[PDB]
Amino acid sequence: LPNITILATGGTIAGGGDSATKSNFTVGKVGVENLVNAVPQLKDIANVKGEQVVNIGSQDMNDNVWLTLAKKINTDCDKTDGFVITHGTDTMEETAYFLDLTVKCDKPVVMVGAMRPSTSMSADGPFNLYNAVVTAADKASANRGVLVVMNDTVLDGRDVTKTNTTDVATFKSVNYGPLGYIHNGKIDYQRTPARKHTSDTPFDVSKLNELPKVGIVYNYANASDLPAKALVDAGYDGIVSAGVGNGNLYKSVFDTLATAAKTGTAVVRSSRVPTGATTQDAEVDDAKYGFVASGTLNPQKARVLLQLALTQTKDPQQIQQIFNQY
Amino acid sequence: LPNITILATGGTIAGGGDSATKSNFTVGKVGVENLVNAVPQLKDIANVKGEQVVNIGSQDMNDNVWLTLAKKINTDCDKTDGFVITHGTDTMEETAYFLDLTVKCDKPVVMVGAMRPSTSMSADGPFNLYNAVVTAADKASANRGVLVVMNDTVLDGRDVTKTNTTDVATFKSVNYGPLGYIHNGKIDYQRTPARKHTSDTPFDVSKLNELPKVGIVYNYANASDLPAKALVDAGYDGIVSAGVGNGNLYKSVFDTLATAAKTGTAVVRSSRVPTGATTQDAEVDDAKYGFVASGTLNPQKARVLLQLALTQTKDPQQIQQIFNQY
Amino acid sequence: LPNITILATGGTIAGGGDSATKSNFTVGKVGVENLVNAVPQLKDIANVKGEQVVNIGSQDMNDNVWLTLAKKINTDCDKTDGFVITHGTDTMEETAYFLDLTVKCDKPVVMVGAMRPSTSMSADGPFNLYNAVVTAADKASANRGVLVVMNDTVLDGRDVTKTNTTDVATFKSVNYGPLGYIHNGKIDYQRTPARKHTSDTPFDVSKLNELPKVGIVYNYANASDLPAKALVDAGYDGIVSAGVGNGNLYKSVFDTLATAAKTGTAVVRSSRVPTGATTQDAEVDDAKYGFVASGTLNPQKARVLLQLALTQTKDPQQIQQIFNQY
Amino acid sequence: LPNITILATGGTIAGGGDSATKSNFTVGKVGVENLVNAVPQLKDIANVKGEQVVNIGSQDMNDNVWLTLAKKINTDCDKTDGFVITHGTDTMEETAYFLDLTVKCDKPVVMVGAMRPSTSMSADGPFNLYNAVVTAADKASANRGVLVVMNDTVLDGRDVTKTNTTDVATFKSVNYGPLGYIHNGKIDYQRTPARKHTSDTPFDVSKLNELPKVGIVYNYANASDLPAKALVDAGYDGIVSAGVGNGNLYKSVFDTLATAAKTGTAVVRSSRVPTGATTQDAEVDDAKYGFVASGTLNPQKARVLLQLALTQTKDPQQIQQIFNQY
Ligand SMILES: N[C@@H](CC(=O)O)C(=O)O
Ligand SMILES: N[C@@H](CC(=O)O)C(=O)O
Ligand SMILES: N[C@@H](CC(=O)O)C(=O)O
Ligand SMILES: N[C@@H](CC(=O)O)C(=O)O
Repeated sequence: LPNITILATGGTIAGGGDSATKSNFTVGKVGVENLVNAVPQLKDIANVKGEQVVNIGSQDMNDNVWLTLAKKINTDCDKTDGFVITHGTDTMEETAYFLDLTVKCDKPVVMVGAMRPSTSMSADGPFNLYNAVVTAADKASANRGVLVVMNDTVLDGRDVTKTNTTDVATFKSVNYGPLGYIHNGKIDYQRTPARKHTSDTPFDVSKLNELPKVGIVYNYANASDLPAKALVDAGYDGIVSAGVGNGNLYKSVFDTLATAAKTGTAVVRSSRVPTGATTQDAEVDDAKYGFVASGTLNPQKARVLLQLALTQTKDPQQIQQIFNQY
Repeated sequence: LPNITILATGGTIAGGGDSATKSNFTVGKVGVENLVNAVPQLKDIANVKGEQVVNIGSQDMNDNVWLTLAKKINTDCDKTDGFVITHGTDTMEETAYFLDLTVKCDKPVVMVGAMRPSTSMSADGPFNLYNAVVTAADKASANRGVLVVMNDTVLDGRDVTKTNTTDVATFKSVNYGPLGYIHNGKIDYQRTPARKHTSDTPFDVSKLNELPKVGIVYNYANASDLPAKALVDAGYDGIVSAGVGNGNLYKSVFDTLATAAKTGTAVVRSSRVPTGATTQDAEVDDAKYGFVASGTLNPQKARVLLQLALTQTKDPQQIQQIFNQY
Repeated sequence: LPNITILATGGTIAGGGDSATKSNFTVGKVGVENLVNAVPQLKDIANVKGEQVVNIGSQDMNDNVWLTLAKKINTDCDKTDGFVITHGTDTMEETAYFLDLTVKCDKPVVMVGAMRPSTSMSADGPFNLYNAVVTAADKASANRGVLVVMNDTVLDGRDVTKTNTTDVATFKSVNYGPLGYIHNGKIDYQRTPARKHTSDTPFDVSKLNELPKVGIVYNYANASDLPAKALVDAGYDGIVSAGVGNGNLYKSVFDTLATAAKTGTAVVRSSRVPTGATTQDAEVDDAKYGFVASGTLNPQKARVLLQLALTQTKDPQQIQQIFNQY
Repeated sequence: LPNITILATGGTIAGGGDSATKSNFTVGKVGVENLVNAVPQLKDIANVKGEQVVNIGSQDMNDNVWLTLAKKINTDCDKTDGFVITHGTDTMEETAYFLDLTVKCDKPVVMVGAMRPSTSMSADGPFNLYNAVVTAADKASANRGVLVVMNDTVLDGRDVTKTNTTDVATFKSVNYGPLGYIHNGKIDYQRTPARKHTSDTPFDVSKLNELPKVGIVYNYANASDLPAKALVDAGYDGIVSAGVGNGNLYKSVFDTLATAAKTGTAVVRSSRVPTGATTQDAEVDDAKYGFVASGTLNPQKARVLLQLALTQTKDPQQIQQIFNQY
């Protein structure tokens, strides 16, 4: 059987409350094999090895945990057959993409969480975990970049996003679709991401101990520019604008970002719209202002790419070429 | 024939570029009957009357235009049979909800825009406009609150949102669905919003010349609290948190908002997740901190309701009862 | 506590296999009590009464079980506070609509199934059943027609349909959306079906012992007319055509049905297309041929309505008025 | 400029009515040139060559047109740079997949239709055609199998399907998603179909003049077996069952097909359910009965594959291996 290493980071997947009727869910609530003893069926498809990296609610996820997982994975690659990462569902789409860009291991790396606390009836965690490990042990899962396995579906780290606040079927690659579907331990792959990932990226955080400073400003009617200004005065390396429609910005916010763009601040235009790309040929002329169009990357994902892009350049033209290849 | 008044506000619906191959679209590009002469078929279903209120790109939409439309509509109610409002698509979901809460006229009020410039081939504006006026002239459209008509569909002002950056089929009530579908001028209504609207709301901006100050902060991994702090120090009346998952906040942002909540700042928790409600029984205990759960209202909509709620109260418990009824 | 009556008819909701890894699922596998003892939390929200009407796999569902459930519910109405009906998921959409047209009880009537056998991990049956009982005990569920509760959602029997073959979140009302969402025992209703149902229908099967004969023919490229012909020669009261696109038919099938239309056979045009209405103003001129357009009803629901319409008429013009009101 | 060959077969893309208010749409209404002169911008992106293969409404599409298009494309391959095929939207999904299996040309082969007659306002034909030609002229479109371009989207012929009866954004690849999105003449490809197609299939209709006989029976509550029986007695090579749920059949239909399976009739199990795969490990045991599971292929696509599979075998075990690779 394959040697599957499980890197735990916390999340609902490893926590409940007190009863099925009601529960006091917070961030976590249990160690590692607890999340191995509960699903005794795993022992049938793999040799699982656990290790608690940290144990928080993804809502508090941050650069350090990211950098750690990245290094941890790069280091253990040769010693194991595939990795499974338990994680909260709130920022799972953010961590998955980061790892997708930094992991240099091409053996399966599957992320998995749970939308219901283990204490609830019909909790999805146990089946999600099973399937995740099944995917990880599957030879065919290799070379597809970081994956996310939820509700019998295999989703790529780039397009995946949480589309619903409570639904167990929340996760979907809203622009390009899933890569495969799972049935009784069997996976039918019919897709694989085109953009370069993992071992094929220039990014390598092996020696980094911290990442650039990137913030996200939001756009709406009568929007205030203070948040934008705040991040500027506070000296931030880059800023992702969650624009309205196709990457548009409210006057105020536009000016502030237009100026900061001069000062030498990396500005990427993304959109609050859940689906579709922020194209370069629209209302705004990024060429003149130095803005970068995020494409199909949403605000929180465009950030991930801006940080890494900044670890290697500050030229809007370069950063933009990056946003067109990863 | 019914007397349909058209209140123009600009938007792509009234603008193009230069050619079909390429165009220099900005915010607007044409007056009022231009948007009446182009679709000569209107004269067959109604007596259209135009009036340019303003002419901007919804990306710059703001409180004043809102307050104006509100007053304009309340005033003209008795003189016309229904209203049609041309508007940009970028913040259409924001203006529609505001009017839904303030218009005291129960005669049809339909909003409509266009995802393609009139200069492009297969431009959707002309058909959207037609259908909008058809809906407005339809007796059955009355008493359903403010509507939005795009791609042969009739959507309510509350649930409607832009789900795609370029698709002509972008607008969808993502939580509860459309109210009716249009076919050859005929509408099949099978739904009507349950929450109280228009004439049944306590809100009345007749005498207001400005609205409270509400800003939106965004949540992601390693989120910064500066934007939140900025809006606080700048003395804002309320703040809507675009949280992760079910209304959760990143540590930093949570503290800042938790404190400001004491100071007397109205804090509502919404989510960046495009679908689903931000419930009151989750991780965070709003009772202790004074936060209000937005429900199915997204960030930019929860703002609209916070502003109006503030024009009448600052008690979290009251504001919350409002978020459960409108 | 409410007195909720549970009428069981079988389905996966009441059956598994042998183990979590593998199971030998067929049609059923357990009585009534079992589906009450498994969820001991029910006792806290209601006074449940069981009764096994039948116990098959919905794939074998038929007119008799329908007539029975209808009669059973009508008779029991005054004795209980609400009904829950465990059912298979394959034809649940068909049964749900039938009851929606024939039940003359306006107290809560909720249908519920499960996509995963009770033997699997993360089975969805126990939570569905819970929620279905919460729904049936809720005063606000009355007068909304027959409901279907699956995956924390309350769907009407007319629009609901199975959109996926294996997904637990398979049931959706694809044209008009859900009526409400369930959350920690609480239901947020924001919709209600406009079409007349239950107590407001002319249909009453009290004295019927059998229903008319309606068959469904399918349309594709190079389609054969033999199935259509067979149902004709076999003397069928009506025929629903699962056409391509907007109710279109392949030449062959068209002639056969066009002819049988004269003979006195009730012909309804529906579509194989999952979403949208089959309209009257399209390619085909139903007026000349005597065809009836199904509207948003899919083939299997267009049948339910044709059968009941036939128990009261055979005039295309009247049958069509029926398809426009129910 | 690329030499793009346009093979026309009719459909709405080439027909209207009389006016914008009303039209008498039937099947077609115009030659080839017209669908080139209407869009004078084509001349700037390609050297278009036309040819009218046939001119019907896809509802009447059939094996002959298929065999012809296949042969026509194979023969012309070396003479041109890419093909565009104007087609009706009703059975476009069926034709698209057939070509996907039989075309041995790997240069761009794009299909395209229109949901609105050229006479209506905002007709979608002209922009679809434009984009289809852009797609066919794009070097990156090669080797992706037969494509379908609608509403600014590039869909593969295997997964594509008509999800709505009237919506211009009706075509979607419901299981695996689009391959790319078109934007201002530019295409962002991020996917490509994994299943073998065109030049990598064993199927070659070069010498065939007709295809096997496959029919589709439908499943619902109280279903009749007569249509199944009819296709049997009529001596049909194969039968696709549009089952309920995960390929399940109603008792009656089951026996009939179970028996015909022995007789030597190719029986494939598909589902009426719009999304998801019909799996082999479910209720029914295909191994014992000789049935073949369709996978994600819907009924009308399961037919296309069964016909071609039959041109090379009749062994259930082999036919099944075919459904698992194409
Ligand atoms: N608060 C939890 C939510 C979940 O995982 O379901 C988390 O983000 O880890
Ligand atoms: N920039 C335009 C976009 C559109 O209407 O299509 C607006 O928001 O008005
Ligand atoms: N074949 C079973 C499966 C299920 O219940 O989900 C039925 O339809 O009853
Ligand atoms: N009935 C026509 C309609 C269309 O083309 O869209 C066809 O399928 O060809």
